[PDB]
Amino acid sequence: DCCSEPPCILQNPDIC
Repeated sequence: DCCSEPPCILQNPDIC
């Protein structure tokens, strides 16, 4: 998921 996936956390903190 976003919060367990470094690129997502950094690009889209909202999605996290």
